[PDB]
Amino acid sequence: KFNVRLLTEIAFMAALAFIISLIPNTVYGWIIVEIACIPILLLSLRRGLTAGLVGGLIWGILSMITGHAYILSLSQAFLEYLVAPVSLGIAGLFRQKTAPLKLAPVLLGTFVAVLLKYFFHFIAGIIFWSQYAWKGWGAVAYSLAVNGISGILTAIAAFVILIIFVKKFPKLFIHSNY
Ligand SMILES: CCCCCCCCCO[C@@H]1O[C@H](CO)[C@@H](O)[C@H](O)[C@H]1O
Ligand SMILES: Cc1ncc(C[n+]2cccc(CCO)c2C)c(N)n1
Repeated sequence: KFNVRLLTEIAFMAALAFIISLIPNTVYGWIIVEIACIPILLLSLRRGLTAGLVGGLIWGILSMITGHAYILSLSQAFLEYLVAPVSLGIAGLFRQKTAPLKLAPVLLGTFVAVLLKYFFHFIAGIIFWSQYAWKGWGAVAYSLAVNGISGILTAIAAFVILIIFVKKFPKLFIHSNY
């Protein structure tokens, strides 16, 4: 967990997440597949909770200071661009330090982290985005559909990519000095 290498990986994955976040990802309206979560999920899985949290923090800051965040208020910004991307760090609780690498924990951490992130967007949807609720939908129903569907699709893409990495590059997930 040597500091320079550790800090470098953190910076690298936050930057990567930011850069991937520049790829168009809209399916319909605010229904998206947030492939940009993946670098942070990988960072968390490999390096653990704290690193993941910090990587998420950095990515969220980047989103906002480069003008790519959609901000409606300070509270909403804090929730959706600090709390939400930080919360991806929870994948770090499912880190595996010892080989052989198992698939299940990678999927569990991913599922839990994407769920938690989209849980905060869901809340945010109720509070701040209800004006956009499709005709005839109430605020909770709209937010669940929107953020529920985005969360699932996002978990799908994370699953696909991370499953390829587990089969191809299992070592991405296991940190070692040496
Ligand atoms: C106005 C506040 C901005 C300054 C406070 C710290 C900025 C957060 C990012 O820090 C570093 O910045 C590099 C370029 O910004 C990133 O590429 C790198 O990943 C990151 O580690
Ligand atoms: C109903 C609804 N619409 C929009 C948003 C905003 N939102 C949703 C998902 C992810 C993100 C972060 C950038 O990908 C944002 C800002 C919402 N929460 N709910």
